[PDB]
Amino acid sequence: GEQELEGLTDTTVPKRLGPKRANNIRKFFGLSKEDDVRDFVIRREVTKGEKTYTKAPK
RNA sequence: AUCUGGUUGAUCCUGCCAGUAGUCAUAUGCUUGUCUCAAAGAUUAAGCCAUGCAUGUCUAAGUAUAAGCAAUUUAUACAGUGAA
Repeated sequence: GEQELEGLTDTTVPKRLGPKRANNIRKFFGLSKEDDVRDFVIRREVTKGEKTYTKAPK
């Protein structure tokens, strides 16, 4: 409507997982046919102590 | 491959009732030191049941971004192990 809601209209929770199938990635970026996809994959970083690692899907 | 006691004052018979041994055949009574081997809720009620267990499973080789761990390092797709 017109007014705002304190917990329901203000925040934005981000999604948990990007795409995995190769054609299903090119849909998400709108890339063309002749483009390599394996340089266009979302990566997630995680660190315990001082070890910055990288999770990335197969 | 065997027989003995009992009918009459006495004797020969027909005849059955005691006796006598066996049982991987069950209980029961009094006793009971050793080695080996061992059945065991069938009979009566295929009656009733407290609690716990008895069916789950992975290799180099179907699916891992665990906000798992190991970090260890050639590896920017992923590659070690590995819950759900």
